[PDB]
This record gives sequence, structure tokens and C-alpha cells, in this order.
Amino acid sequence: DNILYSGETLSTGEFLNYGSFVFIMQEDCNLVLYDVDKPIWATNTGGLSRSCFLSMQTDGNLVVYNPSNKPIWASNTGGQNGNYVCILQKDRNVVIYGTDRWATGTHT
Amino acid sequence: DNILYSGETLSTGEFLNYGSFVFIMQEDCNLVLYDVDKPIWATNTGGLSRSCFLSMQTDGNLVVYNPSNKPIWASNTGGQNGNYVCILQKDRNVVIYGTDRWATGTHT
Amino acid sequence: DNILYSGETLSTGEFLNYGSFVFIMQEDCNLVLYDVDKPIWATNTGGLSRSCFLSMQTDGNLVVYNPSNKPIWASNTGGQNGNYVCILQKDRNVVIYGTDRWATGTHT
Amino acid sequence: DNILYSGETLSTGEFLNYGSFVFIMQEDCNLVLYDVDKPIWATNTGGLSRSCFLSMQTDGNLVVYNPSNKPIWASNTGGQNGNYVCILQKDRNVVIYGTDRWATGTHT
Ligand SMILES: CO[C@H]1O[C@H](CO)[C@@H](O)[C@H](O[C@H]2O[C@H](CO)[C@@H](O)[C@H](O)[C@@H]2O)[C@@H]1O
Ligand SMILES: CO[C@H]1O[C@H](CO)[C@@H](O)[C@H](O[C@H]2O[C@H](CO)[C@@H](O)[C@H](O)[C@@H]2O)[C@@H]1O
Ligand SMILES: CO[C@H]1O[C@H](CO)[C@@H](O)[C@H](O[C@H]2O[C@H](CO)[C@@H](O)[C@H](O)[C@@H]2O)[C@@H]1O
Ligand SMILES: CO[C@H]1O[C@H](CO)[C@@H](O)[C@H](O[C@H]2O[C@H](CO)[C@@H](O)[C@H](O)[C@@H]2O)[C@@H]1O
Ligand SMILES: CO[C@H]1O[C@H](CO)[C@@H](O)[C@H](O[C@H]2O[C@H](CO)[C@@H](O)[C@H](O)[C@@H]2O)[C@@H]1O
Ligand SMILES: CO[C@H]1O[C@H](CO)[C@@H](O)[C@H](O[C@H]2O[C@H](CO)[C@@H](O)[C@H](O)[C@@H]2O)[C@@H]1O
Ligand SMILES: CO[C@H]1O[C@H](CO)[C@@H](O)[C@H](O)[C@@H]1O
Ligand SMILES: CO[C@H]1O[C@H](CO)[C@@H](O)[C@H](O)[C@@H]1O
Ligand SMILES: CO[C@H]1O[C@H](CO)[C@@H](O)[C@H](O)[C@@H]1O
Ligand SMILES: CO[C@H]1O[C@H](CO)[C@@H](O)[C@H](O)[C@@H]1O
Ligand SMILES: CO[C@H]1O[C@H](CO)[C@@H](O)[C@H](O)[C@@H]1O
Ligand SMILES: CO[C@H]1O[C@H](CO)[C@@H](O)[C@H](O)[C@@H]1O
Repeated sequence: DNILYSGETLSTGEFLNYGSFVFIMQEDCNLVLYDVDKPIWATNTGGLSRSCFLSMQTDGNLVVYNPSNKPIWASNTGGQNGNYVCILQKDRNVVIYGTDRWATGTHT
Repeated sequence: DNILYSGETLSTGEFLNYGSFVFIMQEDCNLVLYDVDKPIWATNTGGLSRSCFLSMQTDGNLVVYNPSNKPIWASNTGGQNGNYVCILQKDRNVVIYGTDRWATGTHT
Repeated sequence: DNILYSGETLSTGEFLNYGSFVFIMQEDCNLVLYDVDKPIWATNTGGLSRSCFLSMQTDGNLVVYNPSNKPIWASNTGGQNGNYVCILQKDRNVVIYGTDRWATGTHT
Repeated sequence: DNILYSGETLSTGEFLNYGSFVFIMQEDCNLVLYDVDKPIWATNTGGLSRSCFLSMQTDGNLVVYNPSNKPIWASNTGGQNGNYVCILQKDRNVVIYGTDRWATGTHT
């Protein structure tokens, strides 16, 4: 999958992926974007903890929490409560979108 | 693919798809959401033209244009110029998100 | 997913899918290949039962069984015990391959 | 895509991919299987050339050729002319299957 929907959570070792791109939430708490084996981006918080989990919040903030729930990193885009999506785009860019503007409402 | 990014266009017969869900821009100009062979949603503009094309605009408006460029249908969510995405979600709901809030900027 | 590996089973309502193609094992026991809403192929065994399940066997036979385990349909390609795969190809052709010839053995 | 069909070719930098798994035909001619950034398997032919291309042949042989068309590596599973598939399985195992046993013939 390449979309982390608001209200979801990438646990340790979990990741979004598309093509050769992998946005992985590592064990050492380093959220890294790899292009195959090459590191492309990273929160550079590796080692600050263990077993962290990336969380896309409804307020719009993309936060990396440690097991103790202390936030290690965050996009700081928190504020408007609503629906949001974190997408690992086809052009190798992880982007946050929101709030939702329209929907067919065909939701299950 | 299950994401129509703003600035993109589904031509006739083109579609977003995910699982058994297919959000197709048909020849008869009817934008329909199918769950396998069952119709789920539709703009109900079938027959109003031929060779239409769905366009996700930068202003946020999701418009169905005919070859003559006259809009046959639209979400009317036009307004704020920016980046938007139309996603055929995993829960069978086509939703529009925007503007973009954050990005790793790792864009190619 | 677009691959049913030998030893696996599509239950009722389950399906392989790729693009707009959906190879679905229906409730009425009719294994049908749809191209969006258009039926393309089918075992034409609909109604012969309820709650059937498609099974890709290790002997190479692709069988549609009813809950009572009586085979309703089968490719009759049974014979050589081994590894096989049923693939819903990108050209809209469901094909069976086997046995396996080579592998990196990198298996988890 | 995670299937290289017989008669197809991964050029330099091209790759099969699934999940965090990427079976890439590198510039240095090293066909490597990575699990994110960790190398898992490799033909160990890196440096033997430049701009190689992986080819899944109809005879069943999986060969890595150099631009000069000299084979640098091969699975040596050549022999029976027919249809074959190289699949980067969900269990992180690259496997070759063939020949084809059955098909709905729905081919486009
Ligand atoms: C400096 O290493 C940290 O940041 C790198 C990117 O800047 C990551 O690649 C790295 O993770 C990978 O390597 C470490 C070992 O150095 C390993 O523990 C991890 O599982 C990855 O393989 C680390 O986060
Ligand atoms: C300052 O709080 C915002 O930013 C923090 C990280 O910089 C987040 O931890 C914080 O999230 C928490 O509070 C919000 C609002 O109460 C809640 O919705 C979320 O689940 C966390 O508990 C917020 O984003
Ligand atoms: C009433 O038919 C229109 O709207 C339906 C949904 O309400 C669509 O399913 C339908 O499209 C499909 O059927 C038509 C023929 O009726 C066919 O031209 C089209 O390619 C689809 O198969 C149509 O849009
Ligand atoms: C003749 O109907 C059977 O075979 C068709 C293909 O030849 C299928 O499309 C059909 O399944 C679909 O329609 C039936 C109702 O006729 C419905 O029960 C099923 O869920 C599908 O929508 C059926 O198998
Ligand atoms: C020993 O290096 C070769 O084999 C490795 C696996 O055994 C590959 O990872 C490696 O490729 C990667 O690194 C090289 C530089 O050492 C780089 O040229 C290539 O693009 C990959 O990043 C190489 O094939
Ligand atoms: C010994 O030939 C087989 O193995 C070689 C590598 O070990 C392959 O290069 C070779 O392939 C070539 O010949 C076959 C048969 O003529 C042809 O189909 C293929 O396209 C290559 O030209 C064969 O696999
Ligand atoms: C109630 O939530 C659902 O519907 C909204 C819009 O109606 C979507 O944005 C969201 O992702 C879900 O599909
Ligand atoms: C009123 O203009 C807006 O809406 C129409 C359709 O309603 C689009 O054609 C146009 O580009 C704008 O999005
Ligand atoms: C310049 O556009 C790119 O970057 C923005 C955010 O920087 C994304 O929203 C967009 O989809 C592209 O990837
Ligand atoms: C004759 O036996 C074979 O074929 C039938 C269906 O024809 C399967 O049920 C069985 O497991 C074997 O594959
Ligand atoms: C033991 O089974 C595994 O390995 C064989 C080849 O070794 C594959 O064909 C099969 O799908 C599994 O990945
Ligand atoms: C003629 O080739 C097509 O059909 C055969 C079986 O008929 C498949 O194996 C192959 O991949 C193609 O789809």
C-alpha cells in the first residue's frame, strides 16, 4: 500500500511502498525513505528509541511516537481536525493532503 | 493506479482501480463506480456526449468535460488553487483531498 | 493480488484481480472473468450450488468445489505433483504454469 | 509489476518488485534481490560489464546478457520452448514456472 490514512499507524518495520520506493518506520525509530538501497530522506531520529510507530493523526499532524508515547518527531502540521492521507507518490515524494473536500460517499 | 493527481486526466475508457473497485470514465460520458459488475455510483450523465474525459483540476474541482470542453458534470469543489488528489480508497469511497499540507520534498 | 498459488483457495466472493480485470469465484458457484462490468469468461456452473470455492491444487488441477466438496468444475490439468501458479495476466488471460523450474531459494 | 513474462526483458536499472522486495538488474550487471536496503541474493556478476539486461527466454532459460549479447549469467533452465513466467513471489522467492498448462484463452 502507498497510503497511510488518518487514524492509521505504521508500527515498527511497517512501511508504505510504491515501485522501488519504500517509506519505512524502522526499529531504531528512524523514519527513512529509500530508493531501493539508497537512503533518500530520514527524520534522523535513529537511535533515539526502539519500537517506534508512525502515526497519521486526524488533526493533520504526522507524528513518530516511541512506545512510551513521547513524540520523537512530527511534521507539526497539526491543527484542523478532519480526514487526511499520507501518500508515497509515484514521483518519490511523501505528501500529506487534507482535509477531504468531496466524496461519492460510496464508503463501506 | 488508484490516485488521480491534480493536473491529470482520465480519458475515455480510462479508470482508477483498486481491489474489485473500478472508477471508470466511460465512452458515453458516464463516470461510474463499479464493485465488480455492480454499479455503485454514477454521475448519471451517460448519453449526454461521447468521448468525455475526467479531469482533476488544480483549483480543486473534479470536472467531467466533453470533447468540446463543455463541462458535463463537476464536483463544484473549485476554488483554492493548489495540489489535490482524487483517491479511490480501500473502503470503496472516491474522495478528494487538498490542499497539500506537508511533504518530504523528495520529489523527482 | 493476481496470483493464486498452488495450495491456496479463493472462497466465495474472493477473486484475483488486475487492472479492470476481475477473476471472481461467485456465491452461485460461477467462476467468471469480468472486464469491468462485462462478463468475459465463465465456467457456466452458476446455480449448481452455493458457497463454492476455487482451489489451485498441487497436482496442477484447477478445481471449483462446492461446500460438500464435490467438484463442480475443473481444468482437468491434474497429474504432476508440484508447485503451480494461476495468474490473471496483464493481457486479460488467466493461465496456469508449472511445475517450477528454478528459484533463488530466497524463500521466507 | 512482479512478473517478468517469457519474451520480456528487464533493462539496466529495471526491476521486478513486490512489497519491500525488489529484484533489480543493476548497471554494474549484478542481478540482486533486496529486502529494503538489505541484499538477499545476487548473481555476483557485478562489475563484469555495464548496461546488462535480464531476459526471460521462451526456452525457459533466465539469462543476464551484456550489451555485446554475451551471457554473463543464466539459470541454465533452457530447453523446452514455450511460455514461462519469472515471479517475485510474496514470500520473497524469485521462481520460474512453465510451461503453461491451461488458460481461459481470454487473451487480448
Ligand atoms: C545512520 O543510520 C540510520 O539512518 C540511516 C539513514 O540516514 C538508515 O539507513 C539506517 O538504517 C539502516 O541501517 C541501520 C544500521 O546502520 C539498520 O539498523 C537499519 O535496520 C537499516 O538497515 C539508520 O536508521
Ligand atoms: C502539540 O500537539 C500536537 O503535536 C504533537 C507532536 O508535536 C502531537 O503529539 C499531538 O497529538 C496528540 O494530541 C492530539 C490532540 O489532542 C491528539 O489528536 C493526538 O492523538 C495526540 O494525542 C498534536 O498533534
Ligand atoms: C444506464 O446506463 C448507463 O449508466 C449505468 C450505471 O447507471 C452504466 O452501467 C452504463 O454503462 C454500462 O452499460 C452501457 C450500456 O447500457 C455500456 O454502454 C457501458 O459501456 C457500460 O457497459 C451506462 O453508463
Ligand atoms: C447468467 O448469470 C450467471 O453467469 C453470468 C455470466 O455468464 C454472471 O454475470 C452472473 O453473475 C452476476 O449476476 C448474477 C445474477 O444474474 C449475480 O447473482 C452475481 O452475483 C453476479 O452479479 C451469474 O453467475
Ligand atoms: C558488492 O557490490 C555489488 O553487489 C552488492 C550485493 O552483493 C550490491 O549491493 C552492489 O550494488 C549496490 O552498490 C553498488 C556499489 O557497491 C552500486 O554500484 C549499486 O548501484 C548498488 O547501490 C553491487 O552490485
Ligand atoms: C546454451 O544456450 C542456452 O543458454 C544460453 C545461456 O547459458 C542462452 O544464451 C541461450 O539462448 C540463446 O539461444 C536460444 C536458442 O537458440 C534463443 O532462444 C535465445 O534467444 C538466445 O539466442 C540458451 O538459453
Ligand atoms: C466517514 O469517512 C469516510 O468518508 C469520508 C468522506 O465522506 C472519507 O474522507 C473517509 O476517508 C472515509 O471514506
Ligand atoms: C466555474 O468554473 C469552475 O467550475 C467549472 C465546472 O463547474 C470548471 O470548468 C472550471 O474550470 C472551474 O473549475
Ligand atoms: C511541486 O509538486 C510536488 O511537490 C508537492 C509538495 O511539495 C506535491 O504535493 C506534489 O504532488 C509534487 O510531488
Ligand atoms: C480425478 O481427480 C482429479 O480431478 C478432480 C476433479 O476433476 C479433483 O477433485 C482431484 O483432486 C484431482 O485433481
Ligand atoms: C518450498 O516452496 C517455496 O520454494 C519453491 C521453489 O524452491 C517455490 O516454487 C514455492 O512457491 C515456494 O516459494
Ligand atoms: C498465446 O499466448 C497467450 O496465451 C497463452 C496460453 O493460451 C498464455 O500462456 C500467454 O501468456 C498469452 O496470454
